[PDB]
Amino acid sequence: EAPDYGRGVVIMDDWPGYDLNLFTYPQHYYGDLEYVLIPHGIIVDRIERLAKDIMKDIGYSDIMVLCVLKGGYKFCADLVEHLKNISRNSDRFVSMKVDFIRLKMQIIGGDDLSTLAGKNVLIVEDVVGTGRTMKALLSNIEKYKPNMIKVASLLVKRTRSDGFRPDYAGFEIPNLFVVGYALDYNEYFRDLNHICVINEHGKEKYRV
Amino acid sequence: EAPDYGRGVVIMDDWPGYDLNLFTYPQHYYGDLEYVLIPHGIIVDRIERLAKDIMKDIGYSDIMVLCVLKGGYKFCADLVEHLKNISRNSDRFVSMKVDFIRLKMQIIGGDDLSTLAGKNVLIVEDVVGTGRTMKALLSNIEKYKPNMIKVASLLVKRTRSDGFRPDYAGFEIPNLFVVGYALDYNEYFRDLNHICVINEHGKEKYRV
Amino acid sequence: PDYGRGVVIMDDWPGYDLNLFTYPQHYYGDLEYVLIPHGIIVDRIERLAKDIMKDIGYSDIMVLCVLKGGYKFCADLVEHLKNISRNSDRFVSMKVDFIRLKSYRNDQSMGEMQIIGGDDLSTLAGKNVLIVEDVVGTGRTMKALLSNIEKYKPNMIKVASLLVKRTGFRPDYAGFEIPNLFVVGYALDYNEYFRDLNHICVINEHGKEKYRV
Amino acid sequence: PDYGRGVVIMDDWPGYDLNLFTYPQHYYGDLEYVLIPHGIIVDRIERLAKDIMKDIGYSDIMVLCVLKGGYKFCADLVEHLKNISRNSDRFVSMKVDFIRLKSYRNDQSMGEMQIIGGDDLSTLAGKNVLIVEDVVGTGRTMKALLSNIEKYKPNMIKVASLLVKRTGFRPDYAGFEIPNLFVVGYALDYNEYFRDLNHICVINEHGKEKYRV
Ligand SMILES: Nc1nc2c(ncn2[C@@H]2O[C@H](COP(=O)(O)O)[C@@H](O)[C@H]2O)c(=O)[nH]1
Ligand SMILES: Nc1nc2c(ncn2[C@@H]2O[C@H](COP(=O)(O)O)[C@@H](O)[C@H]2O)c(=O)[nH]1
Ligand SMILES: Nc1nc2c(ncn2[C@@H]2O[C@H](COP(=O)(O)O)[C@@H](O)[C@H]2O)c(=O)[nH]1
Ligand SMILES: Nc1nc2c(ncn2[C@@H]2O[C@H](COP(=O)(O)O)[C@@H](O)[C@H]2O)c(=O)[nH]1
Ligand SMILES: [Ca+2]
Ligand SMILES: [Ca+2]
Ligand SMILES: [Ca+2]
Ligand SMILES: [Ca+2]
Ligand SMILES: [Ca+2]
Ligand SMILES: [Ca+2]
Ligand SMILES: [Ca+2]
Ligand SMILES: [Ca+2]
Repeated sequence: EAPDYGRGVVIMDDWPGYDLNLFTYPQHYYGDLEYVLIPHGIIVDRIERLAKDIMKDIGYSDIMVLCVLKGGYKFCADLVEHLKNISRNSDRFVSMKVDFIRLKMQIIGGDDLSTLAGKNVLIVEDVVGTGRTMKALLSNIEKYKPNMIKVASLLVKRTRSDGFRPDYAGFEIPNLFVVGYALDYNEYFRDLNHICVINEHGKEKYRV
Repeated sequence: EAPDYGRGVVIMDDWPGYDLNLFTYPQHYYGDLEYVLIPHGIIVDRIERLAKDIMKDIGYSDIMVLCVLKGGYKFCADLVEHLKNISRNSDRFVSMKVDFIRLKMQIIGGDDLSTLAGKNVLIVEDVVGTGRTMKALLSNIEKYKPNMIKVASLLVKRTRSDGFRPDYAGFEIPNLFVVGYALDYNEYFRDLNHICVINEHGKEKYRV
Repeated sequence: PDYGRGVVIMDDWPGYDLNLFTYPQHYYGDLEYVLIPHGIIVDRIERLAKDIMKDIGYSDIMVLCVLKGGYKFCADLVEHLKNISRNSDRFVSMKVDFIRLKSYRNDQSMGEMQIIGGDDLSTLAGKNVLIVEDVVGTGRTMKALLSNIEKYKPNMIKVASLLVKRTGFRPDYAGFEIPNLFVVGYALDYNEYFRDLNHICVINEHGKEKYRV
Repeated sequence: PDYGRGVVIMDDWPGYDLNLFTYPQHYYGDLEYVLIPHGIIVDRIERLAKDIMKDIGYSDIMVLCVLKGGYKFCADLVEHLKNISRNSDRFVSMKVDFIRLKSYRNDQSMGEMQIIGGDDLSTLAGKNVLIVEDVVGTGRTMKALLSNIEKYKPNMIKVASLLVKRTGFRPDYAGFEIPNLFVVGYALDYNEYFRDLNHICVINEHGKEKYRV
């Protein structure tokens, strides 16, 4: 069968990744990372395609971007930049507003979400693991009666049968733990450019 | 006298700005903007210098970046990228953590700010007008006893004698109202790339 | 008003202070001020690309880069055209070529121009040609090049120049209209120096002497 | 292990599916798959620049771009070197030149190489030269170029090549070590097409026929 492109870029279980010594990375993490799972540049290239897909699907009306902090911030900043790039340099434009929330399910911060009523909402999230977080978030947002909700997740783990399938998925990754590109381990590694797998040394060094 | 470079790039009262027809911008704002005050690219060039200055001053230890949402998000994303660029491509590196707050003074969202105790905090803000907001914020953050607090503001208006002087200031602008580069008018114009002065048509079109 | 002139930089433009920006450390003390920051050049190129795509989209174009000074403007203009072509419903299919110009006088004092490098320019017959150049001064260089290319019977020739001096030749696409000053940076040189400078700048007397031939 | 080989792309590398990325619409249906996405090329160039700065920082270098295929790798490598030079305490002072190579056989079947364009290469005497090239195949081109430059007595010559094929010549700086396949994109061409393609790709049989000479 032809691929299901809705899965995003498929990173296989036997993917060895890229060797950190061949790329640049924050020097304070020297010795703390095992390998590069997804280089920064491939993330940006993939986001270019997602932005084009999103514009096709929901560019016909205003978009309310809802960033899921903190891990979503880089994917949201870059995705928004790509959408902006289209709205100014092509024939196709979309008015965007942006908001930011943190999840505890309690939603922390953000505007009064009654402002979402009748609007097209694009949730921007870092990674789907079990899918429980996204299912709960959708259930909470749906109560404000937006016109539609789309979920973009940079990463989706391959696991279970009760997963969550985002509308826009960057990469489908093995069921392992990832950091970088704003994703953290105990608040560290958000400043790392590439998505990486930490090594055992890093796991202990940054342990709480 | 030689210039006070702490003022940042000085945009004079008689600055005519740049004509929108010579640049790109979100097409949904066609007819809604008067002129470009500060092109996107000059903002990025200035941030490059600020990042270098910040690394000189406080790169010697970990930096806790505190983004003042929503208007600070683009300046914070770009400033962080420039700091990251230094931490990976030069000889000088700094570990950064990031957090996000909204101001109401109540601080909305963010981590437990007791985690700021004994740390070096870099507040990242969009624009200083009267300076009241930054003075109040500093007074609130100081109560958690960080080791030091630095304030980066992209813009500072030239006004009063009781102003606030940020540690890092991008541009000193005339005392007028600005949007773009995440700065809004009634939630609009955050997706505009350049910092602009809205025209009378835009003021009415987007009025609440 | 006349947008064909591009961004107008006025004679009393004081420019930007180097101390507020980053620049090559090896040129500290050689430059007087920034005439045009790197970032505004990129912003302006974005619009030139959009303008070019409006005029010649859905066609094949041969981009002809005038080395050496044109290389940075050409690389960036081409990237912006590529951007539109993959991210919008308009494209240009691009080929690229590179030429260097050497102007001289013959035995009766007639100006001649040798075109160095490049493909066999007979390959331009019936093609759409976009010349990409750094700066128009007197305009003599672009007038000579145009007549050289025109003899191969291209379908059309358009000229993009990053800078045009106020003193003439009018390019189809002009980034900035600048005072009549010698400028360097963004690949533009003084005696092969300063091409690695990011911002378009004016050099001081120390820089003029230090890098003199 | 041997990091001098660069990023190793294996023979059973399936590449990336074009349908998951953006690319020039005019090439839809001409390409089989993405061998190396644009973004990983940029990431790798970042590290090559850092490596080069470690080896030759605080010195003057002449960057020698091998046109046409080298232009994109050279523009981007140079931008990354410029980045370090203004944002760190190490710099290289750079000049740039451009050459095109034409290989032929003489009347006794000896391989010759004409160097087209460029400065008078006598100006390389005592200089540090960084050659920037797109791809090493058999290595014959780089061996010929090196011996041509060496006769002008430069202080040193280093070679950066974006791609090196497994089949030899070993550049000082190599981006990626690739299977022995014909590749295009990132300025690399097939019969002058595909230079405007963003990603390094392998073309299909339709593309091979359509753009044949
Ligand atoms: N940084 C990081 N966050 C993760 C990872 N896996 C899941 N998360 C985050 O953990 C939370 C739980 O995910 P869930 O299992 O509900 O899909 C979500 O906020 C998700 O984004 C991971 O590997 N790294
Ligand atoms: N978007 C936008 N925000 C502004 C402008 N001037 C001040 N602000 C914001 O208004 C608040 C009040 O500023 P203050 O007068 O206390 O310095 C701060 O959040 C400041 O960033 C402006 O011109 N545009
Ligand atoms: N680097 C540099 N080149 C210039 C400047 N002015 C003119 N040129 C170059 O000098 C040559 C002669 O320009 P023309 O007078 O024929 O327009 C052209 O190649 C033009 O691009 C300048 O200020 N700086
Ligand atoms: N566009 C393209 N050029 C190639 C490829 N392989 C080799 N070349 C170019 O072909 C010429 C001969 O390579 P050589 O065999 O001498 O290493 C060189 O200019 C080299 O850069 C390829 O796969 N694609
Ligand atoms: Ca999350
Ligand atoms: Ca987390
Ligand atoms: Ca503010
Ligand atoms: Ca506001
Ligand atoms: Ca020229
Ligand atoms: Ca010159
Ligand atoms: Ca070659
Ligand atoms: Ca070729």
